[PDB]
Amino acid sequence: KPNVIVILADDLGFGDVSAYGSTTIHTPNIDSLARGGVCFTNGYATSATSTPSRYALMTGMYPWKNKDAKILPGDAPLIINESQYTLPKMMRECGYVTGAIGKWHLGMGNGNVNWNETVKPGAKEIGFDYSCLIAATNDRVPTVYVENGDVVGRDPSDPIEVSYEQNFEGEPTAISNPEMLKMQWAHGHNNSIVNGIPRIGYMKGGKKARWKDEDMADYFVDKVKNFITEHRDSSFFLYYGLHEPHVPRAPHQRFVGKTTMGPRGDAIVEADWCVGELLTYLKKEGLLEKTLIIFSSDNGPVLNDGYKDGAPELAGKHAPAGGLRGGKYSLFDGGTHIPLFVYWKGKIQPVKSDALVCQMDLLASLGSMVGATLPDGLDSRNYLNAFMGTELKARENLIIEAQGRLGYRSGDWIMMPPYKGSQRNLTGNELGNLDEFSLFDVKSDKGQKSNVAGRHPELLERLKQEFFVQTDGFYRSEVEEEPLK
Ligand SMILES: O=S(=O)(O)OC[C@H]1O[C@@H](O)[C@H](O)[C@@H](O)[C@H]1O
Ligand SMILES: [Ca+2]
Repeated sequence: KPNVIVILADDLGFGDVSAYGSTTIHTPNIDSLARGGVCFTNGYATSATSTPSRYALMTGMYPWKNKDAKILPGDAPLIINESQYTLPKMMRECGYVTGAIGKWHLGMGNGNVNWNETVKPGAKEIGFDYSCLIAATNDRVPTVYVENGDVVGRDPSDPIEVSYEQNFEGEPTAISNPEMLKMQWAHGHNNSIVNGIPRIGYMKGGKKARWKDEDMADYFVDKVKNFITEHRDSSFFLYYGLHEPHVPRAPHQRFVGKTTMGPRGDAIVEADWCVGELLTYLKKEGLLEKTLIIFSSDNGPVLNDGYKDGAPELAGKHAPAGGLRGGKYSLFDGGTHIPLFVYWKGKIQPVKSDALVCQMDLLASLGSMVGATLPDGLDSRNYLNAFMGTELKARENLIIEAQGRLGYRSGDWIMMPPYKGSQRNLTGNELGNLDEFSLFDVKSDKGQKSNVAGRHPELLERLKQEFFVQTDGFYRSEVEEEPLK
């Protein structure tokens, strides 16, 4: 029973840490988990977007088995059943105090959230004893903190209303009042304005509750330190959802100019500082040697994701997906293949593993560690030994997902079905919409340059058979292209 901390960054690409040898960014605090722990070269989220990757981590279920597991608005209902087995529920029944701090994006309420009372079901009802959260994303209304289902700084004399349907009569928008903007929108992100930054969706009221983006990193770090100190004498499971480098990239003043890459780079150094502050505080509390730390990212990277923040102009030679094709929103490997480090000081011996592992496996793997009785019916597989770096093999195969489109990794091979859709979305990311069943040897062709399906017809038919069996009932040959907000 060590403490367990799952740290998720938000769109942090395979090439957005220096752990794998990048010359174009420096993430020393994050790299210390990688070098001093298990550094996974073949670590995966299930999905190339937030809500589905986070759903798979929390439930141990493939998210494409839930029709609601896609990018959620801030007023979306909770997509996990109140009765369903979850990572925090398991840890709690095995003697842990549970906390979720930072990004949520799994939904809250039952479709008519009153932001002025306790919002249920939420984190509390899926097994987090403590929560202090962003409902959806830092670019989505409501721009407030939700602590155990209550909006921080709410006020009956300035009540909060949210709509993703239309503006509140009388309320300024990015379009009505462009003079109020300190950051320009590039596409979407042109509804309500908060702290000079235009957002997705419309918000009225709660002047007191409205967050300040530049102090968000510090506010969650302080909630994390409060949680650790409150529970230092107990076994705790903390889910720490960093907002960086998700748009808007408005990091604290002290991080501005730390990089050559504008707000995007500066937000990554902000996240690295949060990780450094966590490690420092664990050392201070004397907990480092009894705390298992898992660091990862919900999905692959993106430069321009809706704001004129200089990300494409100032990227220079920086390859955020570190040589992988695509990125956020892509069915190519850069969508799901993310940094993944597992660290336990004095227990795990430093290792670089090529084991095919997925965030979805943490529920069954941690379950094995703490002696859980798992229900039947989870996708989550027990690979505890691979996660501890004791064994260098885990999965033979993994399904990957990009906004409802599915593909297949099996050993050194990726099979992508063909899908009708755009080559790129407005971000410039390649979506992985190909015209034929394609096959990539990712041992030799890391960057998925070449569809070699033609010279491997036997292997292709087999990978198609296995993919159809695992996805039947969920796989859709035609998937609606969801517009960026
Ligand atoms: O990391 S995620 O939460 O999946 O990102 C969600 C994205 O949704 C898109 O509609 C917006 O254009 C992006 O700016 C971003 O907010
Ligand atoms: Ca994300």
